Amino acid sequence: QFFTVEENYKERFYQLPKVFFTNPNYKDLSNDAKIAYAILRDRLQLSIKNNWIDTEGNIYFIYTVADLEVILNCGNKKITKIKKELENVDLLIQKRPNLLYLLKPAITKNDIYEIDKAENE
Amino acid sequence: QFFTVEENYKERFYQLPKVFFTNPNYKDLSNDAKIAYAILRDRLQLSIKNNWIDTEGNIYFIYTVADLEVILNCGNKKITKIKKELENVDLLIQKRPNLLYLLKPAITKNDIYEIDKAENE
Amino acid sequence: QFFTVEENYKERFYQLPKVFFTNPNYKDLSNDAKIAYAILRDRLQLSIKNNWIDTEGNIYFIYTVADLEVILNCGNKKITKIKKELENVDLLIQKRPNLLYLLKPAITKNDIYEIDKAENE
Amino acid sequence: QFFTVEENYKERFYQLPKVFFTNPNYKDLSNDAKIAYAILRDRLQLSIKNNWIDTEGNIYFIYTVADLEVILNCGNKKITKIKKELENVDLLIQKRPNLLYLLKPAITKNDIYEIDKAENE
Repeated sequence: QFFTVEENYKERFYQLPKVFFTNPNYKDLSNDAKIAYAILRDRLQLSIKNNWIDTEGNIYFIYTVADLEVILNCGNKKITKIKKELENVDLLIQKRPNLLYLLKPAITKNDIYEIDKAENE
Repeated sequence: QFFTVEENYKERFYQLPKVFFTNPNYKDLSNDAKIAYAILRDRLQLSIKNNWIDTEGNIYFIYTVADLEVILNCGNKKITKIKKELENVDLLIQKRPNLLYLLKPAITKNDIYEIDKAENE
Repeated sequence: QFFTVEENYKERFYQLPKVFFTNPNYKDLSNDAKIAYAILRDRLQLSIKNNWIDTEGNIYFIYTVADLEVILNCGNKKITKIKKELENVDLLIQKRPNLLYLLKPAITKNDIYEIDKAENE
Repeated sequence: QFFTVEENYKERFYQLPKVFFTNPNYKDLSNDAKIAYAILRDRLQLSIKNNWIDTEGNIYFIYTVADLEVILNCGNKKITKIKKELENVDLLIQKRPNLLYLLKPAITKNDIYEIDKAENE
């Protein structure tokens, strides 16, 4: 009944939006981009610490081609595909030392319906 | 659809074990101790950073009477009641610069049954 | 390394907004109301199932004096104090078979600052 | 400040173990299997409802080739690769109307170290 450092690290997860698997806009995405989104999402709290917050309170990223390279553990060929994929679906904004804005996904009445079916018997 | 620092801080919660509200051992506890447990639980990740990990990997706390005083925002009269309450139910171990070990709660077939009833219509 | 039903019920928590412990508007609240908020918050998913969703997509509650009585495990004397307390701080709306609207808390630059101090060394 | 059904479905995630991206045993896994693990993990609560709990309290799955086919949205060719991949790393047990046991991942001192580096600046 002790809290262990091992059980603690075993309970750390990246968060994959379930809508990535019901919404036609998103389902299309390569798993590399879906997972990339989840990994970047986890960094939001960091950005707040790095004070990467704009004038309106929006949280952004300042990552080079190499940063994302280590962060997502993939080559610049792949990350190029990743960014382009996420932007095409309005999941990312590169408002050009680049600035990246992660965006939350959209939800539709159908997503809801589907997400229910996906979460039940 | 931007992630905001405000929405981010608005989505930060202390975790209250639901079993604190079904198990007779725990229900008895004062809300001050239940909440105190939740607050301390949130500190586990800190302790790992402070390398407050024993030889077997268990995570502990090194908090003075004043630390807990600010951490739980209450007087030493109350925290005394808090510790004694949590220890009485094996939710805390003071293995005497004090060392505190938070413990996870117990679960019984009835807790499960009750927790189901509590989570449903 | 098996997932057990016991470990699963042991990892179920009510979510206590941390801002309830930094914002002056909220700190004032009795622990009964803070916890009551957390308990009710957990019911949101139920309401969606009961189709307790208004025209604008807002999620509400249809609970009698007895429902809340069992749900929060307390007497009608206490729940009266609870509702009045939560409404006074805009955490609840009783738009009178009653309808209850839970509301999310507010966040201020100070809450953020405080919440940082509360989450760190 | 209302809780909306849309914001509620927008905040639903599958949980990707971060160790899948630090431990050599796991990193190797195809994204299809990593995500498949996350999707199946989400079903644990269902299994409890279906009373898919063995004598020792372990939670299991009773899924046909078609069930997993719809659940993971992929062909039987892919799921074959998925199961074989997860079993090879002790993340799944097919104790043959099949029975599937999801297993939690392992953690090492290095995983911890890596997971820290992955979660920080």
